[PDB]
Amino acid sequence: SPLHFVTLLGSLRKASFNAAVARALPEIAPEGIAITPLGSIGTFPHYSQDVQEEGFPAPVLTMAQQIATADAVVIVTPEYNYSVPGVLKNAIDWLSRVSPQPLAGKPVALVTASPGMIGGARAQNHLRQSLVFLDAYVLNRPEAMIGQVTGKVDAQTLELSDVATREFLARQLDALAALARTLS
Amino acid sequence: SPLHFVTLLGSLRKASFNAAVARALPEIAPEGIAITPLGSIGTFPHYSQDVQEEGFPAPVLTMAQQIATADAVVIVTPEYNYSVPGVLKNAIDWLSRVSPQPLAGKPVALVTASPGMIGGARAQNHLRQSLVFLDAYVLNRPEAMIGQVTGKVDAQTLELSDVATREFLARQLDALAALARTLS
Amino acid sequence: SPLHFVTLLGSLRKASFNAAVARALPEIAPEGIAITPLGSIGTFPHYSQDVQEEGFPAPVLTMAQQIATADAVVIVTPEYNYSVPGVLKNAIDWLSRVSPQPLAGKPVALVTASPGMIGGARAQNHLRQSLVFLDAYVLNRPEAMIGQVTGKVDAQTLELSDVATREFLARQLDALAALARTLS
Amino acid sequence: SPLHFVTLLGSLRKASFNAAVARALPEIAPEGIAITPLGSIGTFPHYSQDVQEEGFPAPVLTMAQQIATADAVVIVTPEYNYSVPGVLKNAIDWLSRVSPQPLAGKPVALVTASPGMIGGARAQNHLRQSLVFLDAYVLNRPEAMIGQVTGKVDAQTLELSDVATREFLARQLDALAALARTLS
Amino acid sequence: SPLHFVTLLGSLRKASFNAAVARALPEIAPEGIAITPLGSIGTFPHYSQDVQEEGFPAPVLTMAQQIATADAVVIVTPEYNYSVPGVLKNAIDWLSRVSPQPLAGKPVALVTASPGMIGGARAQNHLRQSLVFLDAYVLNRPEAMIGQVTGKVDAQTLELSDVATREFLARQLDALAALARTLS
Amino acid sequence: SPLHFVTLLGSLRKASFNAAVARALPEIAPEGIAITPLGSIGTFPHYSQDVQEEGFPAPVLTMAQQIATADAVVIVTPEYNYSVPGVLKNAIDWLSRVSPQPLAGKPVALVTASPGMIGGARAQNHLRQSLVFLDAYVLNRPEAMIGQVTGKVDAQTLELSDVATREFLARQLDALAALARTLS
Amino acid sequence: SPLHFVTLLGSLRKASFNAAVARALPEIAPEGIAITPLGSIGTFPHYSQDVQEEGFPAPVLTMAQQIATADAVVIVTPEYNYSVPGVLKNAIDWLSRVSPQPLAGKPVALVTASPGMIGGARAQNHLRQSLVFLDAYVLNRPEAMIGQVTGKVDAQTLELSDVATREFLARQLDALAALARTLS
Amino acid sequence: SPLHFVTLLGSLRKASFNAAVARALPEIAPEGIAITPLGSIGTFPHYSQDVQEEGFPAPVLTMAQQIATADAVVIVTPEYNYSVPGVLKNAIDWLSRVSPQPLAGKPVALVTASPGMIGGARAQNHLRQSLVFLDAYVLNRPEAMIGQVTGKVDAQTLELSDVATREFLARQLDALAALARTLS
Ligand SMILES: Cc1cc2nc3c(=O)[nH]c(=O)nc-3n(C[C@H](O)[C@H](O)[C@H](O)COP(=O)(O)O)c2cc1C
Ligand SMILES: Cc1cc2nc3c(=O)[nH]c(=O)nc-3n(C[C@H](O)[C@H](O)[C@H](O)COP(=O)(O)O)c2cc1C
Ligand SMILES: Cc1cc2nc3c(=O)[nH]c(=O)nc-3n(C[C@H](O)[C@H](O)[C@H](O)COP(=O)(O)O)c2cc1C
Repeated sequence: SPLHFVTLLGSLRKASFNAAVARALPEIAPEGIAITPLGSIGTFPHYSQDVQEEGFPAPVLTMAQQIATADAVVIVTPEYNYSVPGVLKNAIDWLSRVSPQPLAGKPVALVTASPGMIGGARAQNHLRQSLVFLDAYVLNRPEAMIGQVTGKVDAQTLELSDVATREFLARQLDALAALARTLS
Repeated sequence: SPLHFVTLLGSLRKASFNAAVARALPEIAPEGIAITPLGSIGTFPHYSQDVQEEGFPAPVLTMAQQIATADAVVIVTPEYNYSVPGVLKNAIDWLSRVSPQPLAGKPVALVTASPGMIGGARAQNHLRQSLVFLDAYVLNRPEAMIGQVTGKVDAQTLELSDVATREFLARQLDALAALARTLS
Repeated sequence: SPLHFVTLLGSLRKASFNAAVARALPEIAPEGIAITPLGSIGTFPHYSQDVQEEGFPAPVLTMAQQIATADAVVIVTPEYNYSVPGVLKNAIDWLSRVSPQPLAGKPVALVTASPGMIGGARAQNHLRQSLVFLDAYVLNRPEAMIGQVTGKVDAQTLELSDVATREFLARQLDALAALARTLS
Repeated sequence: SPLHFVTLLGSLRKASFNAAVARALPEIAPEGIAITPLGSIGTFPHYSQDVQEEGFPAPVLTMAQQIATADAVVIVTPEYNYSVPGVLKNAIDWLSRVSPQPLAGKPVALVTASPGMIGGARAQNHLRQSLVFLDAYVLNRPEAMIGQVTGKVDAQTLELSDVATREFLARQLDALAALARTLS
Repeated sequence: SPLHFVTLLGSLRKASFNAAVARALPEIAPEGIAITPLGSIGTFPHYSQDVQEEGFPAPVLTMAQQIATADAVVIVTPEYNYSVPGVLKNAIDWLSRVSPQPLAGKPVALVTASPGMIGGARAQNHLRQSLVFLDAYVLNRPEAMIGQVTGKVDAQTLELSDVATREFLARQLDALAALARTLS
Repeated sequence: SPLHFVTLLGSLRKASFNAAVARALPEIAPEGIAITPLGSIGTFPHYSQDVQEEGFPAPVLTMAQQIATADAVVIVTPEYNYSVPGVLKNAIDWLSRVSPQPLAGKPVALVTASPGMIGGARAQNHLRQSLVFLDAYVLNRPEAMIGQVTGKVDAQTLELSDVATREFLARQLDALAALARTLS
Repeated sequence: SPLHFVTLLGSLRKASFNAAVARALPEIAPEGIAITPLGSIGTFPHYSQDVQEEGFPAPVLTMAQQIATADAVVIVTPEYNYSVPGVLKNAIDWLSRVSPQPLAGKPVALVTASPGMIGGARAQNHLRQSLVFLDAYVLNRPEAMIGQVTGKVDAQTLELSDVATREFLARQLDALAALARTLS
Repeated sequence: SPLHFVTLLGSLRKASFNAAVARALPEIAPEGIAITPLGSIGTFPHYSQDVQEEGFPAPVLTMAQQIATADAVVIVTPEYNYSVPGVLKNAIDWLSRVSPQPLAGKPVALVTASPGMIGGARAQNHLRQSLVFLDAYVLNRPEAMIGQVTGKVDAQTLELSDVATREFLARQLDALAALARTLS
């Protein structure tokens, strides 16, 4: 029984280090697991109940259904101002309003990449808190906070080059897989 | 010593209860305090370093300047998914990248309104964490979590009518003024 | 498959509302679930590595083993100063140092009873954060924050009397059972 | 303008790295600032309202009075299980019940030391949350999380020798002094 | 005519302030100047003529070659015991024995970061003395001694944040480029 | 009082002229002075605070204790690139980090041998500067700079034969003894 | 037992900060120590061996004798062009040619004052090197480099007013006293 | 394109070996290079800011102008007390205060003569440190330390006779020429 994971990306910039990490996941994916990226969160309008009343934005409904059929979600995001990027939270806000809400019962792993050293622990904390409210099953272990990322992805070639980082992400995907199969 | 406060609104919908509360603040304001609304957070694009490199969106600079010259800020916002609305966080994210950063040293009070009963305590917690990182001085007391907001503003007429709520908010404004004058 | 749950109590006072709730759990327990109380957290000394080196206090080892053999744990606790009571956190600190650590992989539900309206949301938040680190599986839903408890447990008789509350707790226990069996 | 700060220590063990940091603060203190240690939190019994009715434990009243008369408090603590040590929280719980409550309006700085890399960020977050409730004024910047403390204090001799750490802490103490003088 | 500078780092610890400064140089570099880090000095064995007779260690030849193709070298190092760190001096010792010797005629700028007020000036003195022997052309002005570095790079995030320091360094790089072009 | 001197050797090579000088010292030594070599500096790893975090290398602690218990130290070293060899400096860097630091108050004599004519005068200068920081008492006179050392030790037999040098070294050892007894 | 210290001043201008420091020494002097100024270095002619043949200049023989009979010398001097002022070096040059040479075996403490931040570290270094040649015993610790001296002396009123500076110089004088007596 | 060099003499005595070396330079000078002596440093008064305020001494202004107009400077000096003669340093001190300062950007070569074996290496070191501060471009190679000078200049006739030394000095002037033209 092959697993299907989808990735949600929390940064919009082209040279995003988190995007590099996200793009690496399908090549890193251990046997039995296929991984594909979701559409951009940049296509969502700002959440507004008035907009919702008129109808859900198409990219929102598309993403929700993509999450619904997936075996798990991997969220890869930077940390802004000791919390989750507003753009990413905005995507979560829209998704949370869909019926049925696609994150309920969904296995989720969190990954954060940062040039520094804390590696996004606070964004992950806040993100987990929302995901508990949405009844998601967020992987406890191993925690994926990737520090000093600037020297772990190669400039010009966009790709995550750190071999140690790649192996770590593979172990996290395996644990996420185990969680998904346990909950099924 | 006359103070000028500005208000930041965390909801975009026309019938927003938090908008109703924000509009009451300038009439409610104790003497010696004038209060004006900031522009809408809905005019901001999603944060992206690429957009920033090209130049700060005009509404971002306008808001940063109004905050810089104000003596204090009142943030009035709902709670989405046990945290701050993505849209509001996105505005904070944009403001945080301005030089000089307008919230540094700024006295701030938080107000949350909810139809529910917790009344937005969780959004205020996460907001406070971000504001500390941005070196703002956020009012400790009194805390303003307005629950059961449905019966405190009259529908059709948009306005906050509950006299006890008004009197409480005036008193929070007093504490904010006192905090501002202490730090000056 | 009959399940056995144990209860961990976060308040030391005799007239504790949280104690009333904890005592109600074994009679409330649905068919197939038996519930027994752990020893008091008041018998633990303050955590100290110096004390630990000399040897683990007996009640710590006794509690750890009762948790290890249990199918799930229910923590019933008040909220002090927007967080977990120090005494309860102290018990968790001791448990976390036992090998093997008894909360790893353990299903846990959180319950808070309070005179207020927030009903211990902040304590449960902080507690969840610690339990995540300890690799516990904490029930997402339903959340058990019992507000206005003064009229829900009767004075003179010490016991939880509100029938609606009892029925709620039964359903939470049912959800905890389902989580435990899913993870088994 | 001579200031007096008191230090509250969150670890009980003899060889505590945080104790080593706390002992260094008075010699590190910039001109105009004297710093003295509070009594041990290990002398407090577990918080219980039943005990409180009988009377506040003497060491609790002694510490509350030293805090009340101090110009500021520096809390130095490790992080246990992604939060504040139970014993330390227990001390805060006791202090919070004294009248008048000694931390209200008190300038406070936080210091955490850890063998890891995070250096106690999570403990400081939870501590800040409690301190808001108690109306303390906790220093926003600079934040003192001392990671890899093992190579910063020399074993066998108990003392903080790392010159970079000392300079950082002195600058934090300068900022606390400024906060204290501003609020006075 | 685009220039390529390489950086030589004199400290081995991960949380090194000098490394933080070294990492900032390529983003700081004015247009027409690209800056890349050399390999670690930690891979060199201790210098020994006996080892040399057997053959030059690979990382030595690799570094010498990278220096050779570079238009200039920036040496970024702390000061140990009023002088140059032995590990760095050891790398210079190895390089000085390569034929042809890569630093002869090479433009060199020196940068030192330190907690003190001296800012690593003594290390720069001794370093200059060795470089004269190696016939390097070391920039006279501006001299870059970054004192009180603890308040100039952010703890937790590894990054050089002091804006005045960054511009000062950009100015040194301009002066280094000018020196290089004069000799070219 | 049979004084005990220890010798620290700055060259790692088998045929070292400085090693030849160091080995000559105990036979040159007047009655009442025993001279023994310290362990090799080649056994030290490169200094790193990260390595220190995990623990001081055993040979570092051994050398520190032997220096600490010795009545005086004789440092015998070549000069590399107008300064002290990196390997030797690396050993000093490690010793300086030991508590208590073994060179404090320690009588020290410097001996340098070189094929050239300067005879290691520049190395002694830099070494003295470090030794000032480490609070050592280094012998002013007589200064032992052995130039043209190739013709002062006989090939094939490794031994220091130049009668003028031996007599000179003997007088230096006497002065070192006199200094040691004076400081007692 | 009574000590007599003499001060040698390295600056000739009336509003000299070092002159201010020099005048403070006899009142700052701890008990058992009297401090008197030497004559001015400005009365010495430029050194010349031809002039020396005719006879040593009178102020030189006078200074040499005052130093010889003194228990220790305190040299207070600015730093010129990263080194010792030529005038002061000239006075040293003259003293060095006297028989017997007055600085041999003499305890010396160095003090430098500067409006800047380095505070004369480079001058003290060069001075030390010369004094080694002259067999002086120069105090290793504490080092007295007084930076930002402009606010440490009150202008127009001539005298050193910074209390922290006075106490520090007092401590150096104590160490100089201890050094002299050990060597006795 | 003919170059003009000026010579600065560091000894005042009639029979100075360094003077003999200085006088030989114009005859040794290769075609395309003419060399003239500066005025004597003995005509300078001791540096004093009080004197400077009244006006720069005539010889200072004269020497500054000749250095400013020269293509390079050759400094010929003995070494006193392991450093530069005070009188020479005094001339430099005076020059350093003129605007514009004449040594800035000036190519400089150093020549030292001594009867010993070190050959003035220490004076050249210290001289270089000051000249770097004054932004001079000091020749790295070849280095001219004329040791064993007594038999290299003949008494009775005042002249520098050592043919190898003369050739060495000729090569240095060419290197000095090449340096000057590179910087032009
Ligand atoms: C508005 C904003 C807020 C940020 N806040 C933090 C923060 O709190 N902690 C941190 O380590 N980095 C913070 N960063 C830096 C990001 O971690 C860094 O820019 C990262 O590379 C962004 O992720 P990306 O490369 O995938 O776009 C912030 C950046 C921005 C633009
Ligand atoms: C990298 C290196 C740098 C050196 N630098 C100098 C120097 O600056 N001055 C000098 O007189 N000799 C210098 N030497 C020569 C050494 O003094 C010579 O190799 C001596 O024999 C080394 O001491 P040893 O025989 O005990 O190994 C240098 C040698 C090496 C390998
Ligand atoms: C020729 C000259 C060179 C100087 N060089 C330096 C220097 O290298 N570094 C420094 O910090 N100050 C330098 N100074 C400034 C002195 O510190 C200044 O004279 C100071 O006021 C101390 O001298 P005073 O005792 O006369 O006050 C120099 C001043 C002069 C006149």
